[PDB]
Amino acid sequence: SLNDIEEIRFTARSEENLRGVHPDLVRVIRLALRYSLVPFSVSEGLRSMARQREMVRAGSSQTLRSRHLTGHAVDVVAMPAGVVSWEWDYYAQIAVAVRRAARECGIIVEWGGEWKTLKDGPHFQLTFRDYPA
Ligand SMILES: [Cl-]
Ligand SMILES: [Zn+2]
Repeated sequence: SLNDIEEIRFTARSEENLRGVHPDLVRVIRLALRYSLVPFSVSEGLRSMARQREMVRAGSSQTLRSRHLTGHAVDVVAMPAGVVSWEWDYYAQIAVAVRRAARECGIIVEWGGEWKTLKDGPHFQLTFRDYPA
């Protein structure tokens, strides 16, 4: 399938799941697709209120307030060689690309890999300070 794909990027998959995300975050993530050594897609951009309610009920979020509800966050999924992986180092590499793209765009993007506790690689968001809601 991918033997002749000299540089693997999941552009189309990502752009589809970026629909409805804040345009400034979209711009950063699109640039990060160019820079990342690790292919990735956006597995979740906009999240419904019902999904967030389900997460609160189940205990995977404390609050119904989520940056995903308003367009201010994405969860990425690492796709090395077209295969999903959850291994940390892939997400650290994606975050290098996001950090570069963000800097170039003059936008701070917070990464879940730098949460104070329970670090998790997929999550990126625009800050509440810069992008209130
Ligand atoms: Cl930086
Ligand atoms: Zn997230």
